[PDB]
This record gives sequence, structure tokens and C-alpha cells, in this order.
Amino acid sequence: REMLYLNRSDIEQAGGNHSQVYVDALTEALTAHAHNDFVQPLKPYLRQDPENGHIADRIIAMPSHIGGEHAISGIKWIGSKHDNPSKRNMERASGVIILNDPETNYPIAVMEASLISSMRTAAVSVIAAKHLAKKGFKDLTIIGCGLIGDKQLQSMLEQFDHIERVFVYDQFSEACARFVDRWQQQRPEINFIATENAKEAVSNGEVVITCTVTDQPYIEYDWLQKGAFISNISIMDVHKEVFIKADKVVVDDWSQCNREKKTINQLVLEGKFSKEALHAELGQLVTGDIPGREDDDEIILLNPMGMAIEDISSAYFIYQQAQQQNIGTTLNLY
Amino acid sequence: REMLYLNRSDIEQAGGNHSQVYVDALTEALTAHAHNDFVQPLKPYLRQDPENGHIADRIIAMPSHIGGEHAISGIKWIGSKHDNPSKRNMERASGVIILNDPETNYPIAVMEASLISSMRTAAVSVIAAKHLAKKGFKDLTIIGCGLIGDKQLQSMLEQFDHIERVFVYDQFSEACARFVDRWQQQRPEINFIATENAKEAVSNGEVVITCTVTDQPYIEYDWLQKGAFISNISIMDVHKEVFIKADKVVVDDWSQCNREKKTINQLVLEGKFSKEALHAELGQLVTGDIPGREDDDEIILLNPMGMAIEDISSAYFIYQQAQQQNIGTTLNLY
Ligand SMILES: NC(=O)c1ccc[n+]([C@@H]2O[C@H](COP(=O)([O-])OP(=O)(O)OC[C@H]3O[C@@H](n4cnc5c(N)ncnc54)[C@H](O)[C@@H]3O)[C@@H](O)[C@H]2O)c1
Ligand SMILES: NC(=O)c1ccc[n+]([C@@H]2O[C@H](COP(=O)([O-])OP(=O)(O)OC[C@H]3O[C@@H](n4cnc5c(N)ncnc54)[C@H](O)[C@@H]3O)[C@@H](O)[C@H]2O)c1
Repeated sequence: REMLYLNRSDIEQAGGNHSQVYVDALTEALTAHAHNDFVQPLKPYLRQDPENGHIADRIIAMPSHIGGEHAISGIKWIGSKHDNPSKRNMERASGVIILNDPETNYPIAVMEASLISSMRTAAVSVIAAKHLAKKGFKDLTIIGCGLIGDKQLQSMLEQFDHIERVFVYDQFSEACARFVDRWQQQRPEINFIATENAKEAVSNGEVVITCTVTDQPYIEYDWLQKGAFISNISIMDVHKEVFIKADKVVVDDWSQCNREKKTINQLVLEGKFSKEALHAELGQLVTGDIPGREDDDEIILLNPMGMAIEDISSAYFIYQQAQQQNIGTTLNLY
Repeated sequence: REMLYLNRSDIEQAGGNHSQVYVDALTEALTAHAHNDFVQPLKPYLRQDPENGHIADRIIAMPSHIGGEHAISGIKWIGSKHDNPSKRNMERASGVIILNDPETNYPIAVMEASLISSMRTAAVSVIAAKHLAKKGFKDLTIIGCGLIGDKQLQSMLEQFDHIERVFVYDQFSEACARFVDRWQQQRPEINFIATENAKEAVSNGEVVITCTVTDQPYIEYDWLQKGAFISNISIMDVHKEVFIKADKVVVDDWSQCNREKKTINQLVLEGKFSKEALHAELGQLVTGDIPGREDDDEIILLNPMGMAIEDISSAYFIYQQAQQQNIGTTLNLY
């Protein structure tokens, strides 16, 4: 019969623009993940030119199902072109999330994807930090000032009112300058420092969030203060030594991280890491199966690959809220 | 910026309802497939209950890219519930196709999927038959009278005006009766015979098309007339002996058919089949790299798993035609 179409403005109007809906949504989805009440096939990458092509040039299909009270299925179909911002003044990433009624498997919603994606990704850092950051941490570091960085920063400030300073670095000086200028105005009672190198930024963060497009690590273990928590959202930034030297290593999904061509799998393929070495999956922290941070000296790394259930749960929550406020465009399927 | 939304009515209005657009679209896509100008990752199945669950209960993600003059990307996200028709009076399958501009990877269209899917699947039979059926064949067999069967029958009659009789069988007597009754009225100058068993139908077809939801073969080799071409659209219907005894075996995509849990892969895993034993991929027939039928005695089997480039090429063609006729709903992405 019908589907609800929700563009980015619709998603914002329905609450998608505040970290809290994503935090609520992921707390629930990560709970279902610890209880194994979900299905989540490996996400395939479509690259139009698989080797002759930049690694941020792909479109990823991300299907998942989450069981429970209000069981939902769906897919995030999210594209990327590295030079969308530099060459076309367009956001790098774009896409759609489709939601499906598990009774019929019929599609019931078509939604813009990149706001939800950046926002659920920021919620991952928020929930991880609730468990893995020093309580009361004052100093946050953001590396990379694109859309992901922006949303990470927004959500952390919304969710942690004890943050006092924010150290920012970007490889592109100008990007950094505009970003801190923007944010110093958004939040005047917080001190934003544009740093001159990555080391200065990292060294000064109690929470360090990576939001770049690198494929060569630059973060060294010895940059990290005792008691640091690093949320390695952009994956490639952290040197291998950090996975080895960190007191605790958390992932979102071990199976999804032990992929052939992955840093963790490589350390495992050598004799430098195992599943036994892994401290926890994130959902296990949420449920209290495994403890989070245990002292203020531990250096803790989160390596989160990204999980379809995060997109699907978030979108479902926003879909319901939109329907509640009569937001969106009703489409006929037939 | 914008996306074109095309529901089923829009797709019909834009030409999607005539086999010719699909035949043109697939001839081109199958050409690009023989020239390896495409990318097509393995299609993952999401099953909410992967073992405790019917095999027609799943949603499949089908991404692909086709290069060339007007290079296009996209995904078909197609769901299925076996008891949608029996229990809910709904079509078994449903879904959406998303199209993407390969320059930016941005989504540019959202389209209803099941009409296009059933229609491209019928075009596969049509193009295969052009190469693999006896020229002038008079007798067509359809097994299974659901939506796939209906579209196969429609497209064959549109494309081959020398068909004189159509033998129909369905496990559900009533389904068959209504189907032939409907079609005898649609096409009075053609003779439709409701058969009493599958053997009677198969035995009398020069072209035999399987359109069921079985997961146990019932078609024996000795039912098949010399000179028969069988388009095994519903895959599971044909006994293994037929892959072995057939003079020629064609597939759409060898890599996609030599999957671990597949009939062909099983024959290969035993010593009963190889890639050398395979006569052709379909695209190779289209381009004239490998010959089609060579005499009127050969018994020929097509085993086509289904390929995302078929959906994407078809949808792109219809998208262009819709835009040409100002058909559809314009959505904003943001
Ligand atoms: N689940 C997840 O883990 C998840 C989810 C979404 C996005 N991501 C990742 O987030 C990243 C950022 O995405 P985005 O949309 O904001 O990209 P973007 O193009 O908007 O911005 C990336 C920024 O990082 C800067 N940068 C690049 N390399 C750098 C380096 N070596 N040092 C410092 N700065 C550097 C760039 O100049 C740019 O400002 C991507 O890598 C993406 O894959 C991860
Ligand atoms: N690319 C491809 O190869 C491709 C593409 C699309 C669909 N399909 C397949 O087409 C098939 C039919 O789909 P549909 O949408 O029309 O399903 P449907 O439920 O609409 O109809 C299936 C019909 O077959 C009948 N049937 C079931 N088992 C039978 C048996 N053993 N003998 C005779 N009749 C039997 C049923 O009663 C029903 O009438 C599905 O198996 C689907 O997976 C294949």
C-alpha cells in the first residue's frame, strides 16, 4: 500500500537533528545485539573501479533485522565520493535507508540517510564514552572537521555538560579554522583550540575522536595521556601499536572487525591479537555483562566498524516520531 | 538535490508494463556483462529467522554498477514472504530499486521493484529463447501461475507470435484454472490447456518455463522432448540428472551459480560438472562469442540465478522514459 518518505528536513523536524533519539535508539539496539536478537549479513561494497579508485569511493549496502517488541528490518544504502566536497561542493556521503515490516517484508519507509548515519555514529562515541571515558572529563579532541566531526562534536557537547575545552585539528588548516570559528560562536562558554598538528590535539584530549579519511595511521601510542579514551570512528587513524599497547580494546562487532583486510584481523593473523585479547563488544558494556573503564589510568580504544542495526533502529525511532507528528510525504507503492 | 519517485502505476505509464523495454535494456546489460564492464558483488540474503523459516522468506540486497556510455549504479532491495498471497492476499515479493549517479554516488531515483523484477526475469527467458529455443516453436509450457508465471507468459506471447498452444500446470488446481481462464480471454487465438500433472505440461512444451516456489526437483530428464529449451527461472524445479544429461547448459553468471549451497556447485563439488562442462554464460550468446542452439534435437537448459545489472539497467531505461514524459513524483533529498 503506502510508504512514508522522509527527507533530511523531515528527519530534523521529527527530532533527528538531537543526539538523544540516537542514544535511546542505540542503547536499545546494542542491547538486542548483546542478546543476539538481530541478523546482520556482511555489508558488501560496490566500487565502480575497485582498485583504480579512492577508498572513500564506494556505495555500501547495509541490511539488518532487529527482533524484539517492535521488530524491524531494513537497509542503509550509503554512497561516498572522496572529492564531492573539494570538487563539487557536495557532502561526501549520501544515501537512503529503507525500512521493512517484518510480517510481510514490504517496504514501509524511504528516508534520507546521511544525517541519521552521522548522528548514530556520534551516538556510538557518546555511549562508548559513558562506559569508557573518565567520569567528568573536561578535554575533548576532534580530528577532521567534516560532517562526521561536526556531528561527533555536537552530540558530545549535548550529552556531556562537563566538557570545558575542545582541541581541533584538520590536515586542511582552513577547514579547521572555519570549524572552530563556527563552534566558538555556537558555544561561547566552551574553549575551542585550533591546533597546529595532530600530536598537539591528541596529546591534550581525555576523549579523542577520529573523523578523517586517512588510510595511513598517524596516532602514536605515546601521544595518549593515561586515562584517555579514543573513539576511532574513522578507523585507519590509529597505529597498530595502539591496539597492542592499550589496556582495553572494545569493538562494536568482533565478527565484523575480524574481516580479512582489517587491522584487527591482521594483528590476529600475526600472533599479536586474539578474540581473548578483545576486552568487549560495545553492547556487552551497555548491558553490564562486561565492565567498562575500571581506573583513571587505563588507555582505552574503541574500534567501531559501523553496524546496520544502528541505522535501522535510529531510522525506525524517527519514522515513528514523524508519523506521530504527521511529518513526511506519503507515497503509494503501486 | 532531487530524486524521482516512481510507483508501479508510474512505471506502467512509462512503458514498464511492455516486454520490449526490458529486452532492449537486458540486451545492452548482458553485452556489458560479456565485456566485463560491470561490477556486481554477491547478493546477501537477510532472513529474520535463517533456519527456522521458509526459503521464500527473505529480503535480498542486489547492488550493481554498469559501465559504458551511460554508466549507472544502483541496488534492488527485494523482499519475500511465502504466505503473503495465501494468508494476506498480498503479492509474495515487494521492494524498491534505488538508482545512483556514478559521478557523485548520490541517489537519483526511488522505484517500485516487483513489476520491473518480474518483467526483467521474463526478458531473460525471451532473450535466452531467441538463442536457445527451436526457431518457430509452437508449444510453450508454464509451471506455476503466480506473478512470475503471468509475466513470463505475457512476454513470450508479446515476443514470439508463432506460439500456438500454452500448457499450464500449478500444484494448486484452482490457481491454474483461473489463470488459463483469464488468459484464454486475453488471447483467444491461442490455445491454453490446464494440465492434470506437471509431467503432462512439461512433456508437451518446446519451451518450458518454471515459475514455482519448490525446493525439491520434480522435472525428470525423460519428460523432455528432443529440441526442448527449459528456462529454469524458479531454480529448484529441475532434477540434477537434467544438468548432466542436457546437451547444453547455460547460466547467467557462472561465479554467481557456483555458490557453496547451489545445485551446480554441488555437481561441481562432486565430479559431475565443471566450468568446462558449462556451455555459455547468457551474455556470451547475446554477443555471438559462443553459439546458441545448433540443431533441433539438442535439449538445452538455462539456469539463471538473477543478476542485479538486469534490474538496474531496466530501471534506468524506465527512469529515463519517465523523465521524458514528465512521469513520477519529484522528491527533495534534503
Ligand atoms: N561507523 C563508522 O565507523 C563510521 C560511520 C560514518 C562515517 N565514518 C567515517 O568518518 C570519516 C569522516 O567522514 P566525513 O563525511 O566527515 O568526511 P569529510 O570529507 O566530510 O571530512 C574529512 C575531514 O578530515 C580531514 N582529513 C583527512 N585526512 C586527514 C589527516 N590525515 N589528518 C587530519 N585530518 C584529515 C579532511 O580535510 C576533512 O576535513 C570517513 O572516514 C568515514 O568512513 C565512520
Ligand atoms: N532471476 C530469477 O531466477 C528469478 C527472479 C524472480 C523470481 N524468481 C522466482 O520465481 C518464483 C515464482 O515467484 P512468484 O512471485 O510468482 O511466486 P507466487 O507465490 O506468486 O507463485 C508460485 C506459484 O507456483 C505454485 N507452485 C508451488 N510449488 C509448486 C510445484 N511443486 N509444482 C507446481 N506448482 C507449484 C504455487 O501454487 C503458486 O501458484 C520464485 O521461486 C522466485 O524465487 C526467480
